[PDB]
Amino acid sequence: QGIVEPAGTAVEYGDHTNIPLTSWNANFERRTIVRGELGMMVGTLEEGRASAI
Amino acid sequence: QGIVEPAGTAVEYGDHTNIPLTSWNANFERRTIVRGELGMMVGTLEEGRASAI
Repeated sequence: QGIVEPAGTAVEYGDHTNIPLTSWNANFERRTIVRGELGMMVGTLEEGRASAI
Repeated sequence: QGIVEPAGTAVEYGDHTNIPLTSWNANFERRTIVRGELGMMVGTLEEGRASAI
């Protein structure tokens, strides 16, 4: 994601006075993706024994 | 600018008595050109103030 951030300020008027100017400054932000995992395993005898209950 | 300076004179007339001739001789003169400059500067705020009076 990005940002804009404008800038600038004014002065009093004059015929031969210099000219003030404005600008801006953009920035960016980042986030990180995290992954997880989980598994399982069943045996033949334990599966049959657990079915008794 | 130039000048011509013509020349010639009469000899009195007669048949078979030659023909006088005329001529000229030119000269020239030169001069130099001089140029000058002048300007003005008017501001927007200055212009309006003068228009009041």
